[PDB]
Amino acid sequence: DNLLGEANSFLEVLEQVSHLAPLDKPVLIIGERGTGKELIASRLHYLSSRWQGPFISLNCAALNENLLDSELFGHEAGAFTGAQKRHPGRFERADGGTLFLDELATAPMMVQEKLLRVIEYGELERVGGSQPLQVNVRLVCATNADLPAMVNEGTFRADLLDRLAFDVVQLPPLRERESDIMLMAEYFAIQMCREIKLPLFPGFTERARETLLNYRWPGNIRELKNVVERSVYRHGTSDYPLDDIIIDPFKRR
DNA sequence: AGGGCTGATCGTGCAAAAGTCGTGCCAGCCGTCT
Ligand SMILES: Nc1ncnc2c1ncn2[C@@H]1O[C@H](COP(=O)(O)OP(=O)(O)O)[C@@H](O)[C@H]1O
Ligand SMILES: [Mg+2]
Repeated sequence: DNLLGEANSFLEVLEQVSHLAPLDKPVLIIGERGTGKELIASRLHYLSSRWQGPFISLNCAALNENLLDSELFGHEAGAFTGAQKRHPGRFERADGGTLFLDELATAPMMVQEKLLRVIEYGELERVGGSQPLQVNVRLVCATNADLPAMVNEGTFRADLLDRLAFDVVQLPPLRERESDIMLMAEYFAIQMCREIKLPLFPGFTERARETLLNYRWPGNIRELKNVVERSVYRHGTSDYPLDDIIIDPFKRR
């Protein structure tokens, strides 16, 4: 329920991912719009020997301070003013374990070439402490597929990405998943009802279930969660079965 | 019974005002030649 039940093909892929988890090889990952490819990564990291090691996942390419790539390894403060440099860094935080990337999609072509070169050769040096790169323990990249690079060539510098052919993982649509979708929805509903402290599950008309099934699920299980939330809030009661399920909060009446 | 406040610990720069040096150069004088 709170874990990744996953479809049958998704189950086989999950087995493959849990296996590749011990493989600390650098990776680039792809999940759907609202599939949630992160939880499988956490399950793998637990399955990886890097489970004990730190697994700092990239913070969506956040742009705090001017260190930027030197945010990967920087200094804290001059001794005369403040505190010691104390060797704190971003590329260093994921120490002894996994290292996950996020919001890799948003980048332009220049930083794309930079990342490609870092893959080719990586060094970490900071005014404050730091430690040698070229380790990148259990490295894995994610969220790049949200914005494709060089799809028709051009865009970001993904020619090297074509050259850099470390293994990748696709993402089938939720509509194409054909898993226990109603079961996952029920699990989410029960979790919400507990969170909502609801009297009980009011129920759902199987006709309502089939009607809600008439949807592309563009946000995948995230779309499922949002639609369930809207449908339940519309129900707002535990009395009678939900003959209504939320198509879209954007509408009129 | 409730608040405050405390300080364990927090080091290799450089700038501020100020001077001092570079450099010349103007006033006087006496050796001189007038
Ligand atoms: N098979 C699954 N097992 C557990 N949780 C899931 C599953 N599929 C989707 N989810 C949920 O969907 C949400 C998607 O969130 P997010 O990670 O932003 O999606 P994406 O990775 O597509 O951006 C996650 O919070 C996750 O809890
Ligand atoms: Mg996401």
